[PDB]
Amino acid sequence: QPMEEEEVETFAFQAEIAQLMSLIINTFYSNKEIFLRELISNSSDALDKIRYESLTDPSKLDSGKELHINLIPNKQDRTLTIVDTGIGMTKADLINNLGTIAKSGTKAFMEALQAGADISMIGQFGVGFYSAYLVAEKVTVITKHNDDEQYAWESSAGGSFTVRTDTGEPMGRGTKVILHLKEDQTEYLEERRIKEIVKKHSQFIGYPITLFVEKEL
Ligand SMILES: Cc1ccccc1[C@H]1CCCN1C(=O)c1ccc(O)cc1O
Repeated sequence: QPMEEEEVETFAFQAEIAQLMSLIINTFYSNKEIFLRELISNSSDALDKIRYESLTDPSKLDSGKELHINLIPNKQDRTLTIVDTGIGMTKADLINNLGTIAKSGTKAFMEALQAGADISMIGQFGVGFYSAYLVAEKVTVITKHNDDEQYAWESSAGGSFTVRTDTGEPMGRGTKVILHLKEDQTEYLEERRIKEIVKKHSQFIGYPITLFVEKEL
């Protein structure tokens, strides 16, 4: 009878990760724009990985040979999406690497901030993904790894995230980070803003970065 039915799992964030997310989403910072640099850096790393694999196994690219990053503002949905065709994440990858396992860099980073370091350094501690919450009230991550199903990860912070199978629109391979922006952060939906931040901070990314301005007609 139902059109669709999907099992949804809810996981608690590891304690230090939950602390970091609260610090990030609540604290005032003057340089929030660095979130885009961090997410693009993540995409680049994921692209480096699938590329490495394809060096010895070309069939790794059967799911798509183009290695690139797309930025997609949607003013109607108030979302900014960063899409890449990197190696993507398995379900275990999602759960392990985006929430439940703390890396040493998590506590280290919060220690660094209290010691006077800047939020812009977050990427050096290996947790730059969470800078997304500088500007987003909710983040949705859609991801597809070779040989695996497509999954959707989601969290509005507050201590937990969900995982479920995603059947919406099939990706060949890679990861899509959908930022549901805070009301006062909608500037990052504007073309001039996206362009100047990419020019300023992502100068040396070795993959094509393309803007797609989305409007439902
Ligand atoms: C960098 C990183 C940190 C933690 C977990 C996974 C990753 C990368 C490398 C392996 C797969 N992966 C992604 O799918 C991915 C994730 C977030 C993101 O914003 C863009 C992405 O492409």
